[PDB]
Amino acid sequence: MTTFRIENVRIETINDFDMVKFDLVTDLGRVELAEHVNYDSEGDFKSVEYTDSNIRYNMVDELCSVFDLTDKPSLMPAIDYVTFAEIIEAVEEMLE
Repeated sequence: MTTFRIENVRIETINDFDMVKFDLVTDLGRVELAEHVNYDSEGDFKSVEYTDSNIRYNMVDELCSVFDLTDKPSLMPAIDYVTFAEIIEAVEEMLE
């Protein structure tokens, strides 16, 4: 599996609400991604959305463009092959 790291993490407010923009850096290149951010009742960061996630629904070709998709079973979806959960979990680590 293509390993990754998260770089250039900044939180901007886009389209009247808050998204984290970051670079997904693998040995095969880097792409800018953007995902919505959740906060606790106090306005402090709580989580990065993984469900109504902008990446899973609008930036999969971007996400996959740095992963080596050969060796993926054809019948397994690209979004499930790449370590998308691990990616979201790493962005959350950068934001605490």
